[PDB]
Amino acid sequence: PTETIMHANDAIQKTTASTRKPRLVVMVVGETARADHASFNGYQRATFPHMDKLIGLGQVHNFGNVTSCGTSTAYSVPCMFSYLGAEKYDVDTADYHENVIDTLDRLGVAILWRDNNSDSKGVMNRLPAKQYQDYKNSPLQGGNNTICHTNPYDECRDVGMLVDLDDHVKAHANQDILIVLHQMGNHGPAYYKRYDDEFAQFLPVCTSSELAECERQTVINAYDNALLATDDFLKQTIDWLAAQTHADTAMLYLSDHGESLGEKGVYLHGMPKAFAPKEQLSIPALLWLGADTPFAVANSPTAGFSHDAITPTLLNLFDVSTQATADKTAFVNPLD
Ligand SMILES: [Zn+2]
Repeated sequence: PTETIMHANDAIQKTTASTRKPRLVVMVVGETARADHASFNGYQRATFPHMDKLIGLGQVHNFGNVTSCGTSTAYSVPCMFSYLGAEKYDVDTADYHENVIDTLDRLGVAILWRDNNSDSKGVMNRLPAKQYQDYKNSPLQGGNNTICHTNPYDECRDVGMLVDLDDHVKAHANQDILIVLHQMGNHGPAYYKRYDDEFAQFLPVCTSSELAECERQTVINAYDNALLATDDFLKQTIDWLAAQTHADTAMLYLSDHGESLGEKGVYLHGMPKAFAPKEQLSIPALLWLGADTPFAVANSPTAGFSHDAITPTLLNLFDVSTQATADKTAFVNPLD
């Protein structure tokens, strides 16, 4: 209790940014997006038009139906960055452990967490305050997001987290960089507020929080429109990374959990993972790698990928060697 449980005391970077090309990784933490409403997973609608074309051109890898560790934000987000797998993870004691962010920051990787969701759910607690930035509010309301007044709800948009991101990179031009963007995404129940008018293409839309009152299709339409906005956001995120040429880049996207959309009377999420509908545990996962990338996409295990692959992935992306993630399954193979 009075001091933290360590996992990566043996963590060593095999190569550092002073002996090789620096690495710049953006980790997008999604929200409520589920795998089967992704067009690149066989969904009848084109919910991810930009990603669909990048996948069909071989720019982005799709990891299929990935399993989340849990069915809520408060549960999953700490576990996504944990050294403990979903089966040994305890949400009530997550703060007692060092996480992969702690490790990376300790080894000298420049961490920046921008949040248009809620907060980092404890993950960022040991790091200096300035490394966590609130993007849920405009500055007047004490935030940092300059893209809020684009809609009648004055809700801050995810694309606002991409503004002035160059300044952080220029500040740490000599070292490895990890930027976590915590997305508002498909947060319900008011899906119709999650996207600007630009993406209101699936009509008509349920413009109410009473999801069980609306006809199911109108709720789905809103949900799918919010996916469109996320797809666009990921596209602009990839475009930004592609503009960074003096570094090896990577964009990793995973939703924190899926969503029930009226299946057998179940709405929203948060159902206990033991008997939760599989929709709440089914999430999309995408990887984008920059030009002349040193990294390789890992083979898919027969059981499929899960949230447990994130921490070994982030470590492999920064050449970190530790017995906390020796033989574990990652999205990206470990480099020599
Ligand atoms: Zn969530």
